[PDB]
This record gives sequence, structure tokens and C-alpha cells, in this order.
Amino acid sequence: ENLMQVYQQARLSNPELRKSAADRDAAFEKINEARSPLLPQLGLGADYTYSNGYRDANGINSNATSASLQLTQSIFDMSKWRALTLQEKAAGIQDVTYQTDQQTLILNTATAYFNVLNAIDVLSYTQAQKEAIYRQLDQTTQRFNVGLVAITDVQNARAQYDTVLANEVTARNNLDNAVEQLRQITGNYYPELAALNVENFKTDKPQPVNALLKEAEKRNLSLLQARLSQDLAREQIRQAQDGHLPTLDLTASTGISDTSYSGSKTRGAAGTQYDDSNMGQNKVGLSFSLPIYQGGMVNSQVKQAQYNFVGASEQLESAHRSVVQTVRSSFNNINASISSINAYKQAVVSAQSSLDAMEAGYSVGTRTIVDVLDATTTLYNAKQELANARYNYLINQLNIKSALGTLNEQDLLALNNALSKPVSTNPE
Amino acid sequence: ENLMQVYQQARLSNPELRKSAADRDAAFEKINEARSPLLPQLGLGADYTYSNGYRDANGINSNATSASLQLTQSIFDMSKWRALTLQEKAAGIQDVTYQTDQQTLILNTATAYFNVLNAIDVLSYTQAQKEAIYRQLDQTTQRFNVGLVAITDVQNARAQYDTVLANEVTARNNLDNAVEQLRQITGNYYPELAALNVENFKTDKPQPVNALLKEAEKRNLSLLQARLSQDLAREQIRQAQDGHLPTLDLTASTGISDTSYSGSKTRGAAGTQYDDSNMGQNKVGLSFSLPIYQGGMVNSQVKQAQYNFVGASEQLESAHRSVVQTVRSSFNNINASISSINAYKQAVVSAQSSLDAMEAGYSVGTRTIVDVLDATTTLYNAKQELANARYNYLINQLNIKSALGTLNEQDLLALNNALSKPVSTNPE
Amino acid sequence: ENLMQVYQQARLSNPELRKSAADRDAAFEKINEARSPLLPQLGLGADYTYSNGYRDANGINSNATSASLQLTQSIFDMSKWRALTLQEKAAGIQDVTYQTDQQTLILNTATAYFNVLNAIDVLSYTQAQKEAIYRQLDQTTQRFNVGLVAITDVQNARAQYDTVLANEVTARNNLDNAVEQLRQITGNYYPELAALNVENFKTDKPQPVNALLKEAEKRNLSLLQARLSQDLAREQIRQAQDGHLPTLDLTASTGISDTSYSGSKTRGAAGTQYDDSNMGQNKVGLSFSLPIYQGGMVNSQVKQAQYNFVGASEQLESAHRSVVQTVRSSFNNINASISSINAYKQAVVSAQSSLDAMEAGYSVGTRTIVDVLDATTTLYNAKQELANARYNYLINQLNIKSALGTLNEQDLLALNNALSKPVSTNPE
Repeated sequence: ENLMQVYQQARLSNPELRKSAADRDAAFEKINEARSPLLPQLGLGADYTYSNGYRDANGINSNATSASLQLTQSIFDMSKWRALTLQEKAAGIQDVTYQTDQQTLILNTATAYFNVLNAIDVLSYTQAQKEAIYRQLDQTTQRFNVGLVAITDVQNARAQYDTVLANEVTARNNLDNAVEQLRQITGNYYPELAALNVENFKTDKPQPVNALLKEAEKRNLSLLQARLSQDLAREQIRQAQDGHLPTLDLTASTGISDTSYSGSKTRGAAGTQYDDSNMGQNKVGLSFSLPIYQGGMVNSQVKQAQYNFVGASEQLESAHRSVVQTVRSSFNNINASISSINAYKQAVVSAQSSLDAMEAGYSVGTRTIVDVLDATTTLYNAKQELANARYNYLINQLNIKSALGTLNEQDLLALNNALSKPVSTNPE
Repeated sequence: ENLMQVYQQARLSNPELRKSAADRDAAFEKINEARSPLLPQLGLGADYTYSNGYRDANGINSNATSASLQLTQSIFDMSKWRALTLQEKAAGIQDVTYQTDQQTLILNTATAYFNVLNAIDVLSYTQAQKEAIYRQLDQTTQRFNVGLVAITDVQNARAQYDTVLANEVTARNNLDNAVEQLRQITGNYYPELAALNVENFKTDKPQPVNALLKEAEKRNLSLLQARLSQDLAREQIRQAQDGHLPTLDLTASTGISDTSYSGSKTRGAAGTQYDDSNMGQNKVGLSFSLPIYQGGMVNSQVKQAQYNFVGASEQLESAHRSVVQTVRSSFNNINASISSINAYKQAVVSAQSSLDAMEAGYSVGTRTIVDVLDATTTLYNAKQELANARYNYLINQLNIKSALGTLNEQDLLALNNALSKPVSTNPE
Repeated sequence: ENLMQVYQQARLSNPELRKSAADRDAAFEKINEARSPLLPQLGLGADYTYSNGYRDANGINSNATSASLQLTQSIFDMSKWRALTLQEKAAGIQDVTYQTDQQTLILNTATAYFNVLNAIDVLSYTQAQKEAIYRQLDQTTQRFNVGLVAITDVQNARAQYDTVLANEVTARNNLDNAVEQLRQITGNYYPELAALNVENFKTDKPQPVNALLKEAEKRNLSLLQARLSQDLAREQIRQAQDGHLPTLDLTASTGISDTSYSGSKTRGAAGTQYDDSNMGQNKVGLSFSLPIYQGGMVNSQVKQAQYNFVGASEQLESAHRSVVQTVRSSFNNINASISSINAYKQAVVSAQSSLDAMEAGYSVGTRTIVDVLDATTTLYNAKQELANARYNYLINQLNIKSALGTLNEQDLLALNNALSKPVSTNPE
């Protein structure tokens, strides 16, 4: 399983990505819910009012029943238009949030894959170091059993070998936790993963930092969220300023009234005083309203929206400083990874030559066995450092493509063509 | 003070636990507040309306006063039943939150206690290493003062001794910060804590990981929070779908009207045109309402609740992946701690033998004084690593009992029976 | 650019500080918005109601138009006074939040400045170590080219030199990331910063911890936020208990009614049955309301507010424990920094003497070249540790002045007088 197939399995079933997709679609249905109250509203009503009279109403009872039909439709209300535009802008913010955690999904599965590969070759280098130290210990024990060296050398070799055994144990644990992190990201357990080439692994210097700064100012998704939040705050200002505005709405009705009377006073001139009525009504009428003075509520809301807009502009400037820091730090990290790859290749070559030299010097009696053992540790530390530098170079390539906001599937396709051969994620 | 007494003092007075208990009881009183609006509501009203007429009402004044008594009781309203069930489910979620930070309190006081003990024996091992290196330096100074060795050996011993002095200083600082963390957790300062046995400290391999996975799927509290959030979201769907429903409510009243008239037009036929009235009324009447079309608000609310339910199911799946990762990582950590305990015991034995060997080789002239000093550092590093491995084994036992959701007081009782002897938390 | 000028540029243009200032001013305008509804409210109204009759109203049409003017002013409403006092307390909480992230701005720019200086002298010490090891390698190569030493020594020196080259690369990267962090804090790129004196750098022991505890109990801003949140919760209790209270409000009006009639039944006795009216009205009337029983809503709100007050008091106690832990940990850190400065000065002196001794012993044939190289590494590690201890002492001075809540500009003025000389933030 190479990186592309891991990402194909991950994007298809990651829970956080689908949760963000659910939030995006909920925001679009909120657009529909905010466009709702500008439409016609129909509602039916009915009543059945028993009544009783007393204290100069004694003997007057009534059973008034009714059944109405309402219709409401606003004619000029600016606040509902403002709420509709605000919901559209909030859905745009939710859409760019979905885009940015698509990017974060790609970055997370890439760093989990490379953490697994780094744990694999750290375990393999620790195993090779343990093998070399055990070979030295076995050779010195064969020397001691014929009486050629003292027991100090085999005891020092035994001590070094036991320390490397403990390091191998904790390296195996780190491998198991790394593959558990990969399972937690993708949802699958992988027996083998494609490893990295080392014989044709070449590094490329990135673009100049000004071109990256211009592309980050054009394309970074956090800066887009900040810009959309700023224009949303300006729309909040407009929403309060249109809270100043008057109102006008239309209302229609259709209702039947079936009032009837009973009681002792209705045994009098109930004809034309309290008589039954089959009355129906068709009503259609406007309604105007104009808030003149509200105690300064709308002015305080305008000033609150202005202070919130100033805060949103400061949020935009903070996000701009953060993205500048991000692209400059990742640029420095890429150059650091290239220089450290070259330095660690040179260090590996020199440490190998030094290990051969100290082995010859120990065989001639210039160096001790402790010299051979710590030369071995320095060599395998240099090898582990070289592997870490390679994986840091690849993850910094992904970080510079994410901070530009252009991280997508084809970058994974490129550094998936970087990978070559299947290595097992669980050796014996 | 052993671990059980520390937990008894901590659970009795920890602020975060009592804050969660306050939130739980607030949720139950919210259940009562949500069952409130289905009950009778009584409210009294009164008026005193002075009036004045003009423009074909000139000469008509009125002083209409009134005093009413209202009663309201809904008959068929499904939304209030939905709100009651939603508040019951929210209180269940608050109850399992109280349960899970009970568990987190137990885990936090356990890890603070073991951090204090680990800082204690790291300080004691650094002190013993400083004592051994000072003994070597004093012996080489006594050798140099009679003119047996060169000044290079005593200068190397002085350099190593000063480095170990600085390490002792920072170890003492780590001990003080650890006991301050314990005071911040429990609220008490402890002069002495019960230390760990080493002569009868035995490790037990945990259960197979499938049994732990089944018990974690049955009992983990985060998975219970996810399940209750999912069925809460399904109840939100039902709440919108019952927002489709019609309504019906009952209303009773009892009011007196004491209208009186005055003015120039009431000097006319105010008898039976504008005459005083002592009128009282007993009213009891129903009210029906049926929303036919609302501009699609209820359909958009249904689709929003469905998208929120899909998001809650994705939250459930993410919590399931997280608890699988947690139990597998803690299982691997337990096995790692057992293997590292065995490896570090072997390393301690071999490093002690190697230190004796290099001391004899230095006394015969095979090794240097630098050999004795770094052999001492490797020995005391192995001792510190063994102590760290023991405490990591105990805290991983607690982590596997917490990730199963079964962590309680009796597990602290067991690994409190593991502890034996009081050691001071502040030596000189 | 010393620390004072960096702070002057930072406080003038930091985005987070201005965002908090915007939130503070928004809270004060919320005070005005909450004092709004106790003032007069004026609102105009108008109608135009076409009507139609049928089913014992057939032949009765009406075109009733109107234009009113409303005035509303509450007389006795305790809930609005409670909301006003609650908004005043919330604005006080926002003000102390603005104060505490003023303090956090000062602490952040101080720690960024000292991180840059620490990265600078770590890079310079690594460069000096690389220079010394290269000098040793060149001297041994000149010895080997005349046939005085073996090739093992120059190969060991080459291996050590390549390892120090890799360390120099990553130190240069750490310097670049530190100056990028400083740019992200202040907004400016600094070519040179004022460095620290070492020839007149003296340390002062802090106050006794009880005086710091009393001053932290009087002046710490998190404890003030906790106290204001607690009295806000008590005001919430009072707000529910005054939700028990009755109500009383005043209402005035002025409206014209211009009803006219048309239809077939108005061709009858429309004179005095359905005749036109120019009717105007001046109305001024009170309104009383008293909630007798609400289904226990107000009692459940009182119990919810009481549980929230208990939770706020537990929050206060947790903040008290946290500030006690903060001042005690920073006190221990200051004493640790003083003791480690003394220990590292002694270690630097002894390591320098030991390096000279092992150089002489290598020249006489007692020590090897590996002895000289790791003596050099221990010396330069001691130098880096001394520099780190000095900067930790200064940042712990700032932490003890921040945890006392008294951190301001003049403390930066004092430890800005500590700084002396401009060093470049980007060497070649």
C-alpha cells in the first residue's frame, strides 16, 4: 500500500471530513431557512369561546365560535434581506472551512505515513546496531575463552549490548504506536507500506520566498476565512444601520364568526341586542411602522458592530502575520533539511571510515573496546539522523504546499512516485 | 500518606469535580424548568386607562379601569414534550460527563503521585552518583598528593563532578515542581509519601486485546457520550418533524370592567350611550392553530437536523476510532513497560559488573579515569531508567483500567497495597 | 534595538491587544444598549384596512385607515435593572481581560526576544566548537602528513567535525525560526538586537514566598476574574429571585381613525349605522401584571442560578490553587536558575582546565584524540548551559512579576538596562 492508496482509503471514510461536509450542507439549508420568512406564510385559526357574565352582566352568556385563515407577507423589511445575505456569507465561511480541513486531512495522513516509515527504519537501524555490538561481544568472548584478552572487555561489551537491547524494546514500542496512529487516521490496518528510495532520492530547492509570499497572500485559506469574516462584520454594521429603518407588511384574512347568545337577559330584547350572527369577513390590509426613538438601542448596536468590525480587521491582520510566519518558517525548514541531508551523508561516510579505523586500532592495541562500541553508536546515530532528515524534507515539502493553500491529490501523486518498495509494518 | 489517603483528601475537595457536580445538578433543575410550561400558568392583570377624544370625538373622555385574572394551559403541543425529552437526554449527557471526570480525577491524582515519587528517586540516584564521583575524585587527589598520578586525572574528575553537581541542582528543582503539582491537585502539602516496593514488585501481563476491545465497546464513557449525542440528534430530527404539527390550547379568564365616562358630549344622552358599567366576565375558551405553509422553514429545519444527525454519527465513529487507538496504544505500552523492566534489570546488573571491571582495569592501568566516570554515569542512568520503567508500568495499568471505563477506587486500593514505605518529599 | 524599543513597536501595533481593546469597548457599548430599554420608546403606526363582508355581512364593505403614535415607558420592572447591573459586571470582566492580555503581551515579547538571543549565542558557541575541532583536525593532519601519527586520529577527527557541522546547520535553522517568531510577535524584522552583559550580570534572590503569596492574593488578575465571575453569579441569583416580582408599565398613545363604509347594505340606514368617522384619541394608561404561578419555572431558575453560583465559587477556588502553584513554581525556578548559574560557572572553569589537561596528556601520549574531542564537547555544552541558565533567570524574573500581577513597562526598563551591546540577528 503506497501513499496514494492510503489516501484513497482515508478520504473515502474519514469521520472528521464527513462531519465538516455535514456542517457545510447544514449551512446551505440554513440559507434556505433564512430565505423562508420573506415568502408567504399561511396559518389557520379557530376558536370556541364559552362566556359568562355577572355584575351588570348577570344573565348574559355567550358561546362564540370562530374559524379564520391568515396570510402574512412582508413588503419592505430590510432586516430580513440582511439576514439572508449574512447567512450566505456564513455558508461561504463554512465552505472554506471544509476546504481547509480537506487540506489538513491530506497533511495528517501524509505525516502519519511518514511517521510509520520513520519508526520502521529507526527500528531496523537499532536492530542492526544490536547485531554489530553482539558480533563484537561474541568475538571478544571467543578471544577471552582462549585467554587472549581480559574479562573487562567482555563485561563492557555485555553492558553496551544490554543498553542497546533496551533501546530496541522502546523502538519496537514506538513502531507499534505509530501504526496505531495510522490506523486511527485511515481506519485500516496495513501489513506493509511502500518505503522510500535512497538511491535515486534527490532534493530540489524551493521557490524564492517572495513568490511564496505572493502566492500565500493570494491562496491561503486562513486568510480567506479572515477576509470573509471581515466582510461579514461589515455586513453586521449594515444590518444595525438598517435596523434604523421603518417597516411595512401586508396581511390578508378570511374568517367566519358564529356567535350565539343564551341567558336570562337574552329572554328580553335579544332580537337585535343579543342575536345570533353568521358573520364572515374578507380582510386585506397593510401595516406601517417607524421606530422614532428607542432609547438609543440602535446607536449602541451600530457602535458595537463597528467595534466588532475593528476586531475582525485585527483578526485579519493577525492571520496575515501568522501565514507570513508559516511560509517563512517552512522555507527555512526546507533549506535546513537539504543542508542537513548533505551534512548527514558526509557524517555517515566519515563515521563508517572512523569505525573501521578504530576497529583496526583496537586490533593493534591503540584503541580499546569502548572506542569500538561508541564509534558504532555514533555511526548508527548518524544513519538514523539521515533517515529523519529525509522524512523531514518530504513533510516540509508538504507543509510548503499546504501553506500556499494549493495542497491536493497530485502532490501526493508526485511524492508517491517518490516511494518504491513494500516494507512490512510488523517484523518479528 | 499512601495513595488511598491522598485520593480520599483529593476527591473530598477537588474544585473541578465539584464544578461538574454543580453542572449536573443544574441540568436536573433544567429538567424541572423544561417540565414547567406544560403545567397551569396563572397571571393577574390590571389596567387604568384615561382617555381623551377629539376630531368627531371632542367632548368624549373616559376613565376605564380593569382587573383581570388569566389562566393558560396547553392541550396538544408536541414541541413542549420534545423539549422535555431533549432536556432529559441533555441531563443524561451531563451525568456521564460527571462520571468521566471522576475517572479523570482518579487518573490525575495517580499520575501526580507517581510523578512525585519518580522525581524523588531521580534526585536520590543523582545524589548517589555525585557521591560516587566525589569518592573517585577524593581518592585520585590523595593519589596525586603523594605523586602517584598526574594532574590530568584529578582535573577530569573535577570536571565530571561539577557537571553532576549541576544535574543535582536541576533534579532538586524538578522535585519541587512535582510536589507543587501534587499540592495543586489535592490541596494539601505532604511531608512524606509511601514509596514503591522493589523487592516484591511483580508485573502481570494484561488481557488479550480483543477482550479489552469488547469491554471498551461496552463500557467506555466517551463512547457513551457519543451514543447519547447521536440519539439526541435523532430527537432533534423528531422535534423539527413535530414542528410540522398543529396546536391546541386552553385559556380561562375572570375580569372586571369598571368603565366610566365624562366630558361635554356625555352631558347629552349619556344614559345608554356613554353610561357607567360594572361589567364582569367569566371566560373559558379553546384556541386552534395549524401552520399550512411557512415558506419552507420547517422543511429546511428538518434537513438541518438530518445533516446534524449525520454529523453526530460521524462524531460517534470518530470516538470509536479514538477509543480503539487508546486501548491498543495502552496495551502496547504495558507490554513495552514489562519488556523494558526486564531489559533494564539486566542492564543494571551488567553495568554494575562493568563498573567494577573498569575500576580494576584503571587500578592496573588498562583503563583511564574517564572510563570509570562514564561507566558510573551509564550505571546510574540505567538505575534511573529502571525506576522510570516501573512507574510507567503502574501508570499504564491505570490507563488500561481507565480506557475500559472501569477505573474506580478499588484499583487505587490494589496498587496502594503495592506501595510500602514512607519517604520524605523534601530532603535537605 | 533593545528590549524597550521592541516593546514600543510591539504594543503600538500588536493585533491581539487591539482585538481585546475592541472587545472592551464593545462591552461598554453593551452597557449603553442595556441601559436603553428603561428609557422612553417612541414608535409610529399606520394602517389601511380594506374589508369585505359575506354570510349575514354581505353588502358591508369597509375601508378603515388609521395613523397612530405610541409611547412606552416602564415604571417598575426589576429585571431590566438586573440586566443593567449584569452588563456592568460583564464589562468589568472584559476590562480585566484586557489588562491580563496586556500582561501576556509583555511576557510574550520578552520571551521572544530572549529566545532570539539564546539562539544567537547557541549558534555562536556551536561555531566556536566547530572552529576548535577543525583546528585539532588540521593539526593532526599536519602531524600525519609527516608520518608522526596514524590515520585513525585524523579519521576520528573528521567524524567528530562532520557531526559538529550537522549541529551547526540545525542551530542556524533554530536561529531563523526564532527571529521569525519575533517578527510574528512584533511585526518588524530586526537586523540587530541588544545582547546581555556577562561581566556585570548579577542575580538577586527574590522575596520570601509568603510575601509573594499575599501580593498574589491581592493583585493577580485571574483571581480578580474569578471574584468578578462569582459576584456576577450572585447577581444571576438575584436576577431570578427578582423574576418572581410583579410588573408595572406606562403607555401613551395618539391615534386618528378615518373609517369609511361602502356596499349594498350601506345604501340603507348607513346614517348612524355605518357612517364615516374622523375619530381621534388621546390615550394614557398604566398596566399591572403579577405572575402568581408559572408551573415552577422561577423556582427552577433560582435553583439553577444557585448551582451556577456554587460552580463559580469552585472556579474561584481552582483559580486560587492555580495561582498558588504558579507563584511557588516560579519561586522554585528562580532559585534553581541562581544555583544553576553558579554551578555552570564552576563547571565551565573546570571543563576549560580539563580540556587543557587532556590536550597536554594527548601531546605526551596519556590521552587519545577522542579524549580531546569529547572534552571540547563537554566544555561547549557547559557554555551553552550557562547561557541558557542566564536567560532562564531573566524570564523567571518576568514570570514572578507577572504572577504577582504587577508586570508593566518599568520592569522591561530595568532588565533593558541589563542589556548592553548590539549583536546581529543574521550572521553569514
